[PDB]
Amino acid sequence: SMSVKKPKRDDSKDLALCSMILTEMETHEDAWPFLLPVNLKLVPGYKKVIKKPMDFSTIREKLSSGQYPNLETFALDVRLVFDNCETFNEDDSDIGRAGHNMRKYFEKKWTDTFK
Repeated sequence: SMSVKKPKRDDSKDLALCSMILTEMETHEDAWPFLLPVNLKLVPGYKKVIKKPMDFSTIREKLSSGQYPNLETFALDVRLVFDNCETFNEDDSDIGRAGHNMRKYFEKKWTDTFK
């Protein structure tokens, strides 16, 4: 409350550390469905169904230009990528499997870097 704060957790390295995580997600062999925005002209249904499209290149641009206020808003966009994937793709598909694998990979790096 006013003039009453918990001890200040050091967030000075968060930007660099999210960048590192995103580099590792970019370079994963199963990243290919997530590297670029889904082409809304060429994929029937996507535009209407997926209200908030997100991909790794869009996160990278947001990160590089100070559009993440804190590390939680960064995690929310990464999770959005996988939530969108699960919304549009069957689990038993190459893309559906890729999304599950990448979400696991991310959540471990997230816990190990910050928790």
